[PDB]
Amino acid sequence: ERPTFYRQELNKTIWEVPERYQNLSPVGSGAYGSVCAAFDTKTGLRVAVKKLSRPFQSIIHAKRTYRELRLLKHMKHENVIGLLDVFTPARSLEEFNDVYLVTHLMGADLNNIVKCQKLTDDHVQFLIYQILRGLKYIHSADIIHRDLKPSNLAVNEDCELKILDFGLARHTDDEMTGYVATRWYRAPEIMLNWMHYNQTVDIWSVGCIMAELLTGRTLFPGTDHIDQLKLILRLVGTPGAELLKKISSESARNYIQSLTQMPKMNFANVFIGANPLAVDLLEKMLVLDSDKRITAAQALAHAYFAQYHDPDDEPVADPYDQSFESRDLLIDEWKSLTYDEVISFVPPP
Ligand SMILES: Cc1nnc(-c2ccc(C)c(-c3ccc(C(=O)Nc4cccc(C#N)c4)cc3)c2)o1
Repeated sequence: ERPTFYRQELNKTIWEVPERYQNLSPVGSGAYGSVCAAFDTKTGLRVAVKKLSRPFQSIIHAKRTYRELRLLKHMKHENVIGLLDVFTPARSLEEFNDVYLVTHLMGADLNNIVKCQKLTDDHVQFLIYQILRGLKYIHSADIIHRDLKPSNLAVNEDCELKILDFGLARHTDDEMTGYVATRWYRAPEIMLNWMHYNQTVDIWSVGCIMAELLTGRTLFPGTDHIDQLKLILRLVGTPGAELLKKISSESARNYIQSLTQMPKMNFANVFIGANPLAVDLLEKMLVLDSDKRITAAQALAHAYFAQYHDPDDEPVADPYDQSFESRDLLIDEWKSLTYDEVISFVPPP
């Protein structure tokens, strides 16, 4: 049953959405798509509506649109962005050219929180608990966020948290250059392309975020990739032979070996006054060798979270088939796959 759609121009972009969505108001714009806040009269929810930008413009864009839609349709967890609705005004595959994604409206991110509020140790426990709870879920489906930073973590007035803006495409080189938050939370192996990276890249970002919640300050605010690596090695120590061997990039390996060796610092002397259990956890997250970092499931059982940990309420995700990542398809094939996923969507309760 096709709802009735209505048309409006919001910032020289035409929005064609079902009647249920009212009071559309531009809230953001990028190469990803334009975003509007709206009121969903059907559910009574304040929602964010994203209009994808030229979703089927190239093979790469079509595959990306399919990827984003597949990912959002899968994620069903309190601490992870989920999909309330997806629609298109198209009546057939032949006229299908726009995809609109509907989610909860977020308002505030953790960037806003860290800047404008005093976070007690109890707040840090709760906020980091939820991130790890969501990441246990995401990682259980072999999904890596890759881009966790405070601006990608929405927090409501009750300090309730959702993970959003999954890394879906390489940032440009320019975007990662210089004194920029876009790089400060990245694991060094991914920042410098040391090796085939894994899901603990996300645990590294959690360590950086947790530290910032505790001190109110960026942990590794490098002025460039190399300055940042130096900030990192100063804290955690220069790599040993065992990690060196795992750096498959001969060039990177040769560079790190040029550095004066440095021991890991005392974290109690960096995080002065912090809960000793918070310090212990940071030590387990901020490990250079990604093989040896604590995982999300392991971290949830750490004594730091004794107050919030409930092993019966830390769910894993349904299996997630990402074999499409391996296919080279034509635009029209990606578009048809995307169409199927739009028309098969079932809203949550
Ligand atoms: C991959 C992937 N990971 N997340 C997505 C995704 C998809 C759709 C939406 C709508 C969103 C999304 C959800 C919420 C918001 C949001 O509430 N933005 C915002 C920003 C600033 C102010 C206001 C307000 N009022 C609202 C923006 C975007 C994210 O895709």
